[PDB]
Amino acid sequence: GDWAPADVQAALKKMYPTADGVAWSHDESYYVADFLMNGFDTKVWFDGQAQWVMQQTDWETMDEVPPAVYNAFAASEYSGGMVQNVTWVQFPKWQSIVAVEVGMANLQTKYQILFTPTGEIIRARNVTYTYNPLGAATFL
Repeated sequence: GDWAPADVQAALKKMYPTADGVAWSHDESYYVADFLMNGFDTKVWFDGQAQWVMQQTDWETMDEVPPAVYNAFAASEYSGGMVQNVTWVQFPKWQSIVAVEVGMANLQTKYQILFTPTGEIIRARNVTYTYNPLGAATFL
């Protein structure tokens, strides 16, 4: 039926038997489940074959990142900004990523910086005019 097919809903319930209050959306080629896990917003992307391809945990603050990531962020140019989002991005077959979004002193400008868990910067982008910067197009 609507929003998410039965096998996708079943695949989420298998990963997370206690997930509830789920909100489903569509993100290009994927179904996205949004739900709470232990008080953290969690999103899981499923393809048409009900295989999970990304998960994001909304950490909200730098409090949750590895020290190496905190230190690397603090040492970077981007530390002059206000941290507006911190996301732990996981994948079934690739290394995890800490995605940090900052807003700069003069307001409109937003950057997204992708760190490995040991604090190496792998990519940074001006996302000011990007609609869904943590969406599938960024990572998949």
